[PDB]
Amino acid sequence: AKDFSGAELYTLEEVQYGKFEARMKMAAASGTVSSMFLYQNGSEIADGRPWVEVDIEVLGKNPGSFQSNIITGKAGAQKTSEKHHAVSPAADQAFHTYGLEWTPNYVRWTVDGQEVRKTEGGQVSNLTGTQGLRFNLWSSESAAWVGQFDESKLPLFQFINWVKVYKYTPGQGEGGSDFTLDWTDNFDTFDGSRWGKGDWTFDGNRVDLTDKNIYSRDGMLILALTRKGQESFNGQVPRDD
Amino acid sequence: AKDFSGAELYTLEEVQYGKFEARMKMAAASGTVSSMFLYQNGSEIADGRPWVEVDIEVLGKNPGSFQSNIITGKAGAQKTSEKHHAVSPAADQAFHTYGLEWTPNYVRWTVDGQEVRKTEGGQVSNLTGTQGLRFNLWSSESAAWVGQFDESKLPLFQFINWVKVYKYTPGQGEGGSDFTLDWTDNFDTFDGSRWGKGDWTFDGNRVDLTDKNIYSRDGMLILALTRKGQESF
Ligand SMILES: OC[C@H]1O[C@@H](O[C@H]2[C@H](O)[C@@H](O)[C@H](O[C@@H]3[C@@H](O)[C@H](O)O[C@H](CO)[C@H]3O)O[C@@H]2CO)[C@H](O)[C@@H](O)[C@@H]1O
Ligand SMILES: OC[C@H]1O[C@@H](O[C@H]2[C@H](O)[C@@H](O)[C@H](O[C@@H]3[C@@H](O)[C@H](O)O[C@H](CO)[C@H]3O)O[C@@H]2CO)[C@H](O)[C@@H](O)[C@@H]1O
Ligand SMILES: [Ca+2]
Ligand SMILES: [Ca+2]
Repeated sequence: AKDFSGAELYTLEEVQYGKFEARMKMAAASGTVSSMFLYQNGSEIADGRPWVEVDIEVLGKNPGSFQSNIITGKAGAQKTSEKHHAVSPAADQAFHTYGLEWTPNYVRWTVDGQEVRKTEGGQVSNLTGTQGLRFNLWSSESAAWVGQFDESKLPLFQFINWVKVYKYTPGQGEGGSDFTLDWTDNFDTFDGSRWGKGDWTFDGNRVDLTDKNIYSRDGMLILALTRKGQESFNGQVPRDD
Repeated sequence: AKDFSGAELYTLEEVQYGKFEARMKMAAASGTVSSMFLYQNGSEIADGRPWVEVDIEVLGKNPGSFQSNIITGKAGAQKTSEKHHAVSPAADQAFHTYGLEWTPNYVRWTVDGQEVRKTEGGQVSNLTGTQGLRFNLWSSESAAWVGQFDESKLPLFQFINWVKVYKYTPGQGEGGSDFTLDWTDNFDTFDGSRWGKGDWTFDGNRVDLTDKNIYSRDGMLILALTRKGQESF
């Protein structure tokens, strides 16, 4: 119903705790949102249930950094902790390995193996239940947050070379770390037994998420942001050297 | 049911860190508490969770001063640091801009741009999680803290002209600070998608907080402390 088409990739199943990494190059342009996040499905329901989410979001107007966030509390009464972390090279000019770690005690954010943020206690204590690993591309109506939507830069693409999901195994990981490699997806194709393609929208989103904007090419999964009814990738997949 | 009615204004959302300012004129009478504070809702639950809160409280016994405080620890076993700072002219006699800065390193209180207190580390290292911005008007049953309640001075009103909330953006702040203005509310109207009205009470509070005592008139949010039944003006 809206004038633009975005996309959202998500694990069919959710999990309690773990380490999640994704090798990707973000899409950026004033007004857009390119992300990677853990999400407890149903959090948007306003029946009093809590909200559980952890984010990494590249705000289009500033590809030089990404926003970190944990969302607890509940629909209509959120509790947030937005922070900004520089990235070099910019999110849309190079591939970076973004990591997300979640345990009952902390949530950690890493870029190319380096920690950029670690929250202990507080909101982490309310990240109850399970969360699934998600990635979406869209545009926000809040111009103050992401900037005015620059429609002319479209179509835009977010490339994910691979994803690695780990289990929470405190102190038993390499070097006494807290995680163990569970499954890896090199995206040589789309795995419908593992991932799902979003086809919905939410308040504040200028676009409609569609399965038409998620596909693989040359070993990479691509999320596309295109004008409504202009969904295609005839371009070329960058190389992750 | 208490014999008096108070009021509390609070943001529906909570955040981690930031700057909070409020242009106000406080209520003051012996035994009353007129305030502005950061609060981690749920802190009052004695289930083991920690207590997180930063206060600014005008004790009715002395309107020419206000009490600062950081509450940590937990319900039934709090860690406090009550301190008192002079305010001129008295808080109930003029408008002052009260500021509250909360970062992971310190918490700073300001009156009209002037720093009246700054706490680094210590309790500040224990202000984990998020907090909402709140304001209330009530009366305490602790005589030594606020003084015997002087009913004859009712109704009392606390006026809030405007509120500004800033995000903690270290290094990329405005005006040479680590803060970026997020939102403002001149209170020309009451924004229910932003604020909530208290409708409870607690031990030591001789009043019941009610939506009946919160309203906006001529670009100003008003908090009233009146005897139960007479809530208006
Ligand atoms: O709206 C119906 C649809 O909702 C999906 O869940 C949405 C949810 O509604 C959104 O609020 C949420 O938005 C995230 C923000 O909370 C966060 O600040 O930023 C991230 C990154 O941009 C946002 O995605 O997104 C989820 C997922 O799209 C349900 O999954 C779906 O079943 C339901 O039909
Ligand atoms: O009692 C149920 C009700 O509690 C609200 O939280 C209260 C809490 O119970 C009070 O202890 C607290 O008191 C504050 C003092 O700790 C501080 O020294 O000074 C401030 C300002 O003078 C006091 O308000 O206040 C909070 C907020 O009213 C919960 O928010 C509510 O959900 C619950 O139903
Ligand atoms: Ca690949
Ligand atoms: Ca005003």
